[PDB]
Amino acid sequence: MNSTGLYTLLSGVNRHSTAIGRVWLSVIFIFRIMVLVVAAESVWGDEKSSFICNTLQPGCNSVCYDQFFPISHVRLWSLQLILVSTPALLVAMHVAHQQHIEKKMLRRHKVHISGTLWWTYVISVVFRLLFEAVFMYVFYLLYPGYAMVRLVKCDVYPCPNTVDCFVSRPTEKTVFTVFMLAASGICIILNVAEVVYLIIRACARR
Amino acid sequence: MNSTGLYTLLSGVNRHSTAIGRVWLSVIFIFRIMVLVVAAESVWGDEKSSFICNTLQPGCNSVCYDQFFPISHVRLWSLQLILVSTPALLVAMHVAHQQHIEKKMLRRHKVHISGTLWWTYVISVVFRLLFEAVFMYVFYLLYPGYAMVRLVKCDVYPCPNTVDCFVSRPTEKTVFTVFMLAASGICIILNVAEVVYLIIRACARR
Amino acid sequence: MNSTGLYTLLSGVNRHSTAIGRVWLSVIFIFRIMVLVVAAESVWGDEKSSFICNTLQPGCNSVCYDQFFPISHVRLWSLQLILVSTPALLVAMHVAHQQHIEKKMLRRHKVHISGTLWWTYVISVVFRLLFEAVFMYVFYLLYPGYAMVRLVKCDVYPCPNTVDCFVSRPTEKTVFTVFMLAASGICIILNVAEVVYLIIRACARR
Amino acid sequence: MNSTGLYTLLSGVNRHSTAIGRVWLSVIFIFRIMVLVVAAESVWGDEKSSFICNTLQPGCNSVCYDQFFPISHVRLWSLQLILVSTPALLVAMHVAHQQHIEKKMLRRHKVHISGTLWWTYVISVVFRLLFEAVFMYVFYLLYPGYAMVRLVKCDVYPCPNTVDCFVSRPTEKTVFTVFMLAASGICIILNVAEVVYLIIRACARR
Amino acid sequence: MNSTGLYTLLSGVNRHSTAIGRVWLSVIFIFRIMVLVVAAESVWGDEKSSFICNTLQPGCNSVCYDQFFPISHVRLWSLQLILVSTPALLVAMHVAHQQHIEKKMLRRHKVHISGTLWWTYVISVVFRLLFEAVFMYVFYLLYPGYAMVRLVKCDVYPCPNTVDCFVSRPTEKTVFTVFMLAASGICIILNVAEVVYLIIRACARR
Amino acid sequence: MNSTGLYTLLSGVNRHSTAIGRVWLSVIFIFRIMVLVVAAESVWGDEKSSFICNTLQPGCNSVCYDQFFPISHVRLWSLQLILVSTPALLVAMHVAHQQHIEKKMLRRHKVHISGTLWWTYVISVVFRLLFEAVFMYVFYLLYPGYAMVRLVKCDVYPCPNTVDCFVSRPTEKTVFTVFMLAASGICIILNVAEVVYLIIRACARR
Repeated sequence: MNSTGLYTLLSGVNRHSTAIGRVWLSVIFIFRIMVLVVAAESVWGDEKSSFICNTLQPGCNSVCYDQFFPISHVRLWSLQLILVSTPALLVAMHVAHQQHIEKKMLRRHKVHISGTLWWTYVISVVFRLLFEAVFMYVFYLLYPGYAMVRLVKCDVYPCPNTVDCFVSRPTEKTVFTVFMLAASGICIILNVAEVVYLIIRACARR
Repeated sequence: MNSTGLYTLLSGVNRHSTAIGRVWLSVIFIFRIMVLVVAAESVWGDEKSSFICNTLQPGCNSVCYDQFFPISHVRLWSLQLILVSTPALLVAMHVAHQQHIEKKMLRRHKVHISGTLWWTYVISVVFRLLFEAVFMYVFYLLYPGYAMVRLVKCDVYPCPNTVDCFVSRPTEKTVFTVFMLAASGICIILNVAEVVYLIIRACARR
Repeated sequence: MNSTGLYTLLSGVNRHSTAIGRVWLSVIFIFRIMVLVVAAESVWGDEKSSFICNTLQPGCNSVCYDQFFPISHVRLWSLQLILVSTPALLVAMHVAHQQHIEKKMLRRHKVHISGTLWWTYVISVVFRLLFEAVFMYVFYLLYPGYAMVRLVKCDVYPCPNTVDCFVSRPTEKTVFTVFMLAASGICIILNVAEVVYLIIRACARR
Repeated sequence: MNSTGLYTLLSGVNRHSTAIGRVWLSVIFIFRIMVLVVAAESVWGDEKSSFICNTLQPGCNSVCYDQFFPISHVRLWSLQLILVSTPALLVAMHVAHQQHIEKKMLRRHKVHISGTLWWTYVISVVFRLLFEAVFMYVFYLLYPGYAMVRLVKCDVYPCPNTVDCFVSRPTEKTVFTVFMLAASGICIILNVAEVVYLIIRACARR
Repeated sequence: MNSTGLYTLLSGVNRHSTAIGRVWLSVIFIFRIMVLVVAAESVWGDEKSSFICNTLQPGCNSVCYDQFFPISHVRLWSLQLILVSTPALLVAMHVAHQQHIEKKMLRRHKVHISGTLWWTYVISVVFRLLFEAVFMYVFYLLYPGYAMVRLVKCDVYPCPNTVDCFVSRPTEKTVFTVFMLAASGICIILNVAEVVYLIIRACARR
Repeated sequence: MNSTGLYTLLSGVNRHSTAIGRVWLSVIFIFRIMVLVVAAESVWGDEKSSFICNTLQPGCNSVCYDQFFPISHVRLWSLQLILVSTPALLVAMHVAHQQHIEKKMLRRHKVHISGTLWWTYVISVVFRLLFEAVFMYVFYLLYPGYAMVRLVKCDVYPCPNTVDCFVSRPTEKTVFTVFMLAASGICIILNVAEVVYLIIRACARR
């Protein structure tokens, strides 16, 4: 259960929770992690030798794959996963530091400590939402369509003439792309909802 | 025993149990997981280079394998495994949240809490059954026969003429397919039985 | 020791033991697991590229390997291992459920509970013996001789003429086959002995 | 959580902390570790066969890749990671030794012990900053530009004539290089800030 | 420390110890395990493609490697490791069963229990020594010389004419072979010494 | 932290410590382990296919690589690591045995026990230093220069004419070689210092 515990900690939302981050956001995060693991291992796999171009010239396949796929889908997904996880790690380290300060004191102010923890948690949720939105926009920029292309025409050096060539598995890649963007959209919606509900609860407290 | 504990948690059915989910459904789930692991590692394996087509044209093998196998059997099985596991993760996170709320209160209403937990568990079981049925229908749509084909004729671009070519290991794939669909059918039957018995127990309580 | 603990649980025989399942059957089970792991990793390994047939025709090697080896030895051994393990998982889940019912009651009947546990354990042992015997018969059907063949003649499509070709490592495969069937026979004998001794003990109790 | 615990120990900063090393430096360190793992596994990968040079001469590809890439980016990153981690391991071992001496005594001086621990921690932070700066300078020396080159001309023996050839994935390598150098710069800034704040706190104590 | 604990359990010698099995035999066993792991992973590695024979005939390399190397060195070493470990697993399971019987009784005879445990331990040590001696004799039979051959002449079917061909790394294989046989001889000597000292201690008790 | 705990146990120096083995030697040992892991995985890697020789004759590459590299650098480093670790395992097993004897007695002499433990620890440190020095001399014998060669001339059978060929990555191999020998020299110096300081402390006690 160490993997599940770590994944929960990546959306732990510490003490100040809205029953949205702990239940729904955590499960969506774990689901996205599992889908990304499956896709990266099996579907994309190597994604370099699986790209075949109808050429005898050495190096034309590499440059042709580079031109159309500057960064892989799985690479962006893993990078987004790491950057989304980082605010949660910041909050966990901050709460551990605060607990250590409390135990050092043991060996008004508590209200201020709780307020600071709440503020840092809210800021981290906002930053997570911003990272998700930015990566969604980056995916839109680099890969407009949700479907993976099947045929591409290449004329870049050192390819002598224009050559047509093929992506490995467009259908599975399209399915996993739809899954990943659906999970990202659900995460964005849940993050916005959690921010709004946190603000409402804070206003109700005052 | 961490793997067994996680697999049990993927069918933990929390406190409200009918002696069907904990004993039978859990073991069938673990058995399906083991069979899928063995099949994905060894039987399908790469399932890309193992596909050989009698062609010299580069890229014809890839498109021919794509046309007849849009999504692999193991890919669908893993996706179904994840989607079936997700309601159980939702229930586990919900019960953890409820326990944390209880401990926060510690640091009528309990009857309502138990009722909500029972309702969420029943809804999750129904959703799991729905996912299993949907994936069974998807397997029927994509792969009508239980047996794996041996020979396929291909004429798609860029293959110059029609070419006949072969799947890697039809017999082992057929055996593992039969195992997986049998496990899925048993899971569907057990889910329906658990739903019915839960409804009967609830009626008996009232 | 987690692996050893899991393997013991796969022959845990819970509370009602005859000093045959816990000591001897568990060790034979673990020994068979280790031998299967070594064979699957190293000896059979890929067992697909290691099959070389004296042909230039693409796809003849695959169909020739399929005709003579419909299902691999290691595949059958792993499948038998899983199916033999499943009754033990059923018994472990059942005893966990019974313990949870006992603790729920805590938060004549006990004699009935012990009797039901004994009966389920006996039935599981019988089912394990049946699975072992069935897999032994399946091995006899598919692979009559204990020794692995060295040369096979192939004429199936698309091989143009009859071609002779070779298995990778007949001697190591034969040695590991003898080891595996010896372990299976010992397991069958021990299962029969445990059933008989359980019946004798039950009669002595009455 | 063992991996997270180890990574935290690699920036544990023991008892004398400034709320910069525990919260921010630890998370930046873990983020750099994750980015390096992803890059080394997927982006660079083998980085030897992915280098293709337009030659038929055997051995020209190896020497050409050697001339332009004496040491890989991931190799330097891993070496820097190890050397940066080593002062933290020294401090952890020293504090464990001091605790063992304390427990041996159990089975003024304590003030001196705390002072020595503080001094060793400060020296270790300074050494970590020095290692980071040295590796940044080494990266500047070996790879001036942040962007990865795409085309290189090679004339070294045994290549018969000058040949142009290509790096595998310049864009992903450039992105991960920018990420790694940004993380290193943030680590350098945070180390300098922690040193300054430690000196200020020490002066305030006196 | 789980691996070290398991390896110690593979020579645990339970309660009746002679300060030879626990200290010396355990360490020699672990050393042999580490050497075997290193050799199997790196030195022998695949040991199939590393065998190159000066032939164009397909299948001649496989049969030639089979004729001179019926079973690999690492295969025999792993098999010997498993068979040597099995008596220790029997003793561990027996002592666990005896402890469970003791706790069931809790929920003269003890002297008899200790005597039976001592006898089973002595018999297991004798069986371990017998297995070691048998495997040493098997290595002598299959591979007379300690040094690995470098050149072999092959004329078996389907090789058209006699062909000379080469083992991958004779020097490293020879070094690791010397290490493994030295460890096995030390284990044999220590097992004989432990048997003799156990008999002497038993006689001294009487 | 299990890996760190095991590595510390490989230099645990048990109870009689000089604040050199626990703090400095342990960290240098772990650093050497990490550097060896990185080098073996990435830098040397396969180190067999990475060796390319300008020949068409099959088997000339293997014999040429064998002649100049009888045993790999990483192979010697791993063997040295194991042999250096073994005295520490002996001491750990001995102290565990002594603790078990103490607890069996529980269920003058203690001074003698402490003296024997001190003596065994000193002898183990001396043996570790001897192993390090012997492996340093072996590296000097087999590989005189610290730098890895780039070009080698080969004329051994079956190579028809003299052929020049190339090592994979001389610069990275040279860097990692310098790192490993520097770590080994530091270990030797620290072992000598620990022996001297232990003798001085023992003389001071008397």
